Amino acid sequence: DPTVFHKRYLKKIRDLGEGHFGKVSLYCYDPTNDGTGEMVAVKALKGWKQEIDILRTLYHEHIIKYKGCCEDSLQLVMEYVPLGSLRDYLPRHSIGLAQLLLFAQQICEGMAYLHSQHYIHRNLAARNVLLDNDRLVKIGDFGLAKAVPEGHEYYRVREDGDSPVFWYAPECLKEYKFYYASDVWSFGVTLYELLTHCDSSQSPPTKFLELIGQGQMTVLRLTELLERGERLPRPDKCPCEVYHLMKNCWETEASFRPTFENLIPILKTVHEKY
Ligand SMILES: Cc1ccccc1-n1cc(-c2ccn(C)n2)c2[nH]nc(N)c2c1=O
Repeated sequence: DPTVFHKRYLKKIRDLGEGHFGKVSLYCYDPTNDGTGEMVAVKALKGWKQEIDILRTLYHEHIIKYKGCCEDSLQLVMEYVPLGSLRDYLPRHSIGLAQLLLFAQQICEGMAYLHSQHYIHRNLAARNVLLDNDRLVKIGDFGLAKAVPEGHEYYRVREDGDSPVFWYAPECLKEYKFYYASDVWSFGVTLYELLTHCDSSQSPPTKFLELIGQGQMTVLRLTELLERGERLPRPDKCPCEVYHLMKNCWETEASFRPTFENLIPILKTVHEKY
């Protein structure tokens, strides 16, 4: 059985990031001592194992590949995505706009599948969308991902620690209810990030805080500003056609947002424009 990795052949290289509930690091796995073995990403895990059992059930060219784990409180071993998050990639190479859209499209394709499998990612951001060799997109960090019980469209989570609250839809901040349609929202927020090339002095949190005037009175107020109808600016050089698409993902009422199913053909249509 290949999905069992032996702690005795994982020599580490460097840390990679902080994931949700786990630190992540690059490892070289050589169980045959042939002198090269294989390259993998390992997430040191702290119901805290849920990332594992979800990712294990998913097979898709835009979701990060589950390779197996590691035991002695345990450790997720994933396919290695060489180029890291777009959050770091974008602000450091200039990219075409058509290219920015083709990435958006790909995240929809993965997300559509995720949802078709009855999961919510709960964490979709430029941070957590990784690039491989051919510039193919892979959705990562399933730290917050959740099973949606069959029969229902949402799922209630009372947060313990940090939440990407600036990527979340009202229903989530307001009521702690996450629908499939909440991932669509976040996808909208991501799409903005893409088109701001993740410039940090353009990021969602810096923008939303300007709109107000920090503190723990923020989430109440941010709910109130999203609820009054205010949104992120139209990124510079971002076309109307696109900014509308985002705005649609940002419908206040979840039942009004488009689905990932629908987003796919619409994005192919628009990527084709340029
Ligand atoms: C998505 C995420 C969230 C949180 C923490 C780590 C990652 N993360 C980061 C990378 C990475 C960082 C730098 N580089 C060059 N690559 C990576 N590569 N391959 C993977 N599976 C993965 C990965 O999960």
